[PDB]
Amino acid sequence: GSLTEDGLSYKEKFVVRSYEVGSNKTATVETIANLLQEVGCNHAQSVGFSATTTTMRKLHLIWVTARMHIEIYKYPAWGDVVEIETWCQSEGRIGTRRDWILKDSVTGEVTGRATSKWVMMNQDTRRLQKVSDDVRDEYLVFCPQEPRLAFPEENNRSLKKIPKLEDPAQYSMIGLKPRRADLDMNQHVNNVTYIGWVLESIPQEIVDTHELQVITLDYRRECQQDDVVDSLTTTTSNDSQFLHLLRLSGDGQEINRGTTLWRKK
Amino acid sequence: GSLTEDGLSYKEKFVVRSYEVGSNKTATVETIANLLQEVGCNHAQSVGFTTTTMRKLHLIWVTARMHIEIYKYPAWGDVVEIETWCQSEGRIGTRRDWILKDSVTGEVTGRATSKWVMMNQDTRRLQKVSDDVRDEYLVFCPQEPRLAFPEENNRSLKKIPKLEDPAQYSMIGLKPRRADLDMNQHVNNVTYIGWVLESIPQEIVDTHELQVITLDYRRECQQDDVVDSLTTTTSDSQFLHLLRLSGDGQEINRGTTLWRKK
Ligand SMILES: CCC(=O)N1CCC[C@@H](NS(C)(=O)=O)C1
Ligand SMILES: CCC(=O)N1CCC[C@@H](NS(C)(=O)=O)C1
Repeated sequence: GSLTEDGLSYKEKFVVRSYEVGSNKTATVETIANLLQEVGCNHAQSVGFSATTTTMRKLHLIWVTARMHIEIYKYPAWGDVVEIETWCQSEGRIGTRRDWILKDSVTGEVTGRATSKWVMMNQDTRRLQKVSDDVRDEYLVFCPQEPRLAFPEENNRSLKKIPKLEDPAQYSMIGLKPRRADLDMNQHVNNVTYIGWVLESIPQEIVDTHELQVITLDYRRECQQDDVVDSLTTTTSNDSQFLHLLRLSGDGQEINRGTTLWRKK
Repeated sequence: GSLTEDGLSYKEKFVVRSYEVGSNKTATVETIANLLQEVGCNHAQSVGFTTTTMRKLHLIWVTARMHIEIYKYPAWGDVVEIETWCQSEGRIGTRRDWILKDSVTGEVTGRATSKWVMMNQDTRRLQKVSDDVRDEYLVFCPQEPRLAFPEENNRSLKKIPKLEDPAQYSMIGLKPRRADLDMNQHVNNVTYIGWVLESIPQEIVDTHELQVITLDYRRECQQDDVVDSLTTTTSDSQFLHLLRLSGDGQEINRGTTLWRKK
């Protein structure tokens, strides 16, 4: 991979691997979400980040995900090359936004697209805070000045409010605990694992007869290595829509809430 | 990746990814085990293969044993070149070996070996392969032996005992998710390595590096099954492992790990 000519976005090509595909012999949405994380990490590395600045490291501040939104038109098959282009943009003092465009390396067509909202937070106290001016100036030079949105549409599904699932849930998957493969280099549960846990309560029949088109997922609380998650799903509907809820199997503390959209194969 | 000049082995280079490394910023043993599966898949695809003729008789190649020895784990961003090849183990089964190297220095940073047996996909009955099938794949194997672990009296061929109750350490209630399944909906052989290492104490992981792992495969775990992971120290640090069904206690896996101080 490498930064584009203007140095305001990053491109990388990925060959789809054998262990990365599902029952349809195409890449899973978790493989796609992993590739977005990977291309986003290399974009930060290419412009000197580790994605903390010198002021963020000084004040013990980190970037955390608040929302993830992914919309797939075609899942790359095993062996196919997929080119992902990523870039960042400031959302004022709310935080940053990172967008992605997935393309076919042979045809050049857009086969998917993603967007995510990141927030500023003290790494120790877990207290969210607004982006200060001194931090904002350190990264604004790596972002396009004119808006560049992957989801620009007047009424897009990436900005809608997600409601809280009411008990009893139509479907559920109970007793989900993360393993060392679910943790990252800093021992925190990878954001991709939550997508896998959300989709564990989707019935097998829906998976076997439908393809996942959209997934919007709001991140409320981080799950610890020693925590246990409960995954809840309810149908809210040609197409199939679902409401999702991840919560601690004990107290019932909410960690995630989301929505999925599926279409007939 | 591509087949070597003689077409009797396959080479492929992999760049280590951000989500593939552990706490020490080097690739995990499960990432390594995934890369071996990937390079082995592409070697079969490069010579047209899953296998041939045995498709009508309903026969599949299944793992009986996996043995991996790592000297250095590639860091995040480092390129690692893996060379794989197959060989006939008479009529007991087939064997696949791997050599992991540093793309910059060219030194061997790890090596693996595995024994594959052949069974009916439906009845799951282990059986030796016919001479008609033991000829269709020999043209893709070196005729003279080429072993990754040649040493007389080595770790890859030793008998693994069964762990006695009570186990020193355990991790219970381990269920596979859709990410743990492959294209055919079976739990991929790499997940068992992750489950085996779940009963290793966190202190051992934080203060040691995994040097060797020998794992014998006895029974496949279904999507709706629950696994119990058991571990006992048998001593560097050596361990005895046992995966079994949460209910009846049916053995699915048994193994041994060896760890060195960082
Ligand atoms: C290429 C890296 C970059 O421009 N940035 C911009 C500011 C946020 C960081 N990115 S993030 C955590 O994905 O929002 C670093
Ligand atoms: C390049 C492919 C190849 O040589 N073979 C030989 C027979 C066993 C198969 N390999 S396997 C399943 O990994 O044991 C396919």
